[PDB]
Amino acid sequence: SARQRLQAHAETQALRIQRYFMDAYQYGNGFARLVQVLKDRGGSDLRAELTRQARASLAGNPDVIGLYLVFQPNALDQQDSHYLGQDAMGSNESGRFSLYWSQPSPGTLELEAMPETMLGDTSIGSNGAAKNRWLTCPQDTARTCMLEPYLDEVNGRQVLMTSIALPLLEHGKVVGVVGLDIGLANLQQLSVNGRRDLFDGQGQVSIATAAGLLAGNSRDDSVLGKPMDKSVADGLLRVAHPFTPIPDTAPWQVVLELPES
Repeated sequence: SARQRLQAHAETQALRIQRYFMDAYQYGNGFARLVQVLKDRGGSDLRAELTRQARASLAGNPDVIGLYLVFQPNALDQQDSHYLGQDAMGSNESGRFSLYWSQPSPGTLELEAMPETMLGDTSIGSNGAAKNRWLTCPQDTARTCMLEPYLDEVNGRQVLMTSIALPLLEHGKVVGVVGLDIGLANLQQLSVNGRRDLFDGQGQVSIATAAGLLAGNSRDDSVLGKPMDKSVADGLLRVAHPFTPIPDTAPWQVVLELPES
């Protein structure tokens, strides 16, 4: 009937949001391939080159608010002791290559060497997952991870975000992690842009994660990152269509709501 017609629209929006995530995923693998080939060929000045390439990679994608590249201790070049505290080369206090580039707005990139305390913070954050799951998930599973929306701390700023974490593997061994941070403000704009397209804006559009959290909701801004309303008001029919942000992960879904008329 008319519900099959609203479901047909939800499938349209689901493929559009999936294209957004998959393009970021493919873009991250491109940088990961560059990292691996830079590591596999060695040479001098590698850490400074990786830091420069990481910035140019993040600068080349205004849809991404953060890019982290964390290697295991001495996994990058077996010379962590040669780079103690040189944050300008992506190395933290222990010489480990733990680099994070931030892009709070397109074209504004901030450099940061993440300390070992941040890489080991096993305390539980807002979403019920550990604060360092953005790094430990791909390390412990040797596979890519689509992380649930969490509120991160970036230079004194609380940023609500999800992450695409790619593991860098050598013979099945995770030597490092590449990650792309996608702010939920961008996902909120996708739900608002989806609302406008939905029959000229009489309804609402929400993006739900694999755990039921709201990564986007065109109606209220202050509910991002929390469980989606299991119930539903009347006069509007709620349809959903799933989509997969990265290959082989639990699917998210686009939630449409619309008056019957």
